[PDB]
Amino acid sequence: VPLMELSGRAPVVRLHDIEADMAAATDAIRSQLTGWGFMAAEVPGIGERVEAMMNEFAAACRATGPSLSDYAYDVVPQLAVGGTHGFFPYKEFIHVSGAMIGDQPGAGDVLRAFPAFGTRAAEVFDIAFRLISLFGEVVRGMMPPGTPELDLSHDATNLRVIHYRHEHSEIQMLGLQLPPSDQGLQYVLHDGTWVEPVIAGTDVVLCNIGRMLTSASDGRFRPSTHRVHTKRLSSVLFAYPQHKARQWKMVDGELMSLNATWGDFID
Ligand SMILES: [Fe+3]
Repeated sequence: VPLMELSGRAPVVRLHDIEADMAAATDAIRSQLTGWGFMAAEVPGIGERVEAMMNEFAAACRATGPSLSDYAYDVVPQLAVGGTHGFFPYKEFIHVSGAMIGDQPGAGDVLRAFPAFGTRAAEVFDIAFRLISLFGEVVRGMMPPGTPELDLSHDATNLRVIHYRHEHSEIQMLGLQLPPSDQGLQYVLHDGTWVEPVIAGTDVVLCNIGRMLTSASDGRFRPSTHRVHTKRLSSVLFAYPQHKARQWKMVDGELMSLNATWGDFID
């Protein structure tokens, strides 16, 4: 599979100027979506923050006194309506929701138990949520007039950090792939060929179209299908809108309110 270099070629988006640098990157991001099926940006300094977060997650996975499995999803307070945050034992991973970061109460306990990882995760979540909301604005701008705003939900969005890891797409609105520890993540282009983005040890983030956005754009934007082919740690933000909100679609240029919710879409 051919390597796809992105350092130096993708638009540069600086941590202390996210909103403005994304505006300037709009045209380039649009052409990525049209020409590749996924989007990319270089965020100087993101790589060291993500690597520190991932390395500390890896240490937490082996910690025993207070284990990470003390915060398995089935023993963590969950929202009445919503997804499932907490730890997922074994290939083993955690979902850090925006609700969890705000302790919505006891749900934040995994972060108080491992505050070094948890501080980094909250930091990366906030950067990633700002970035992915602006990627969402770019995609919206490519859609017909009258397209509602994506309205990504802070509390429902979650950051997944994976330890120890087939063709798949993501179910949510948008995914933000953060620089993984190792090469291996691959994407299919519009022509059906596979490329392997160079993102390990880099400041490059990838933005995925998820199946919810495919649905809301009635097919205009295909899901960013990808796979992982190893020879290890990775993290990605999954952004969804409010679970209880009604679905919508832009069919042939007209806004189209459905009776099912975004939470129904997942199930
Ligand atoms: Fe994925």
